Amino acid sequence: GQGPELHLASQFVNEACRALVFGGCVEKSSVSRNPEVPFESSAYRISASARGKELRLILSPLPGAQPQQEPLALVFRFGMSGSFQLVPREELPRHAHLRFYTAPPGPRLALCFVDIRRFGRWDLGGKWQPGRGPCVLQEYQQFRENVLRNLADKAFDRPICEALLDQRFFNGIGNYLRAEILYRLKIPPFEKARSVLEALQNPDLLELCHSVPKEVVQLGGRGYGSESGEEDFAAFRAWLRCYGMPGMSSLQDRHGRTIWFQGDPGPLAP
DNA sequence: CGTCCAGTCTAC
DNA sequence: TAGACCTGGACGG
Repeated sequence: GQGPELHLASQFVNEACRALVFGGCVEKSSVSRNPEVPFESSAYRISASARGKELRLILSPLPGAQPQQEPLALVFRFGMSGSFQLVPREELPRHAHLRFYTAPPGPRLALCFVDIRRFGRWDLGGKWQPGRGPCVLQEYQQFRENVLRNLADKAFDRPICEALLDQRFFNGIGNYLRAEILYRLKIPPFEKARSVLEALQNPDLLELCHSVPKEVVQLGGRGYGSESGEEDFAAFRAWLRCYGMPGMSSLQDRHGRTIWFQGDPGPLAP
């Protein structure tokens, strides 16, 4: 997922787990190359926050829970197919690679990190990935300053469409978001990044890096809504103006990722 | 049946 | 910088 999907996933965990109590161990699928979670508690709560393309889970034992255990933080990157689902304990979806089990009483649920392609990762510790820039959703002012104070960086030599995927500067921006952002300002995707960013040192490119992904969050859904997978999927596809849309052009960037756009490809075009 | 298509991470 | 990492759906023969 991108920033909006990670943010909605964090809201799903907080909303869905608000009145739940978990017990026992954290179970990893045997095929996951991610680390075992050394955590056991008779009674713990799960909460979440998102920063860009990362999600932090906090496992917080209730007072008197046994065995003795301090809160534990886990940080997730979702890759191409990461998600969280709350399911019945004996109806685990395929590719549920990490599970947290509700304690009794009541219906036995499992909170699952589900990842079909297994591009997703998690680490022990609550640390955000070093070198990842500030969250375009939740840390806009820090994000904007971090870009404008580092335009000398060789990252800004590249086409703007490629610079927008660089997570040191645009933490949370992925492939659909770069197409939607550039389309709203009609900025050619193969314009030089430094030229577009020097020009802004009237909502501009850095502001849309915040307000555009925020619209996706405000839509809700993306697999985390009150509405079915069909209704959430229709609402998202109705919101897209550029990415995959008929009448739009598409090219491969230098890493073979497809950029969608209208009109002028821009000067650094392959 | 087959090919193509949908974000990091690492070896050159 | 190219290839690796992986599964499932759309689609073509």
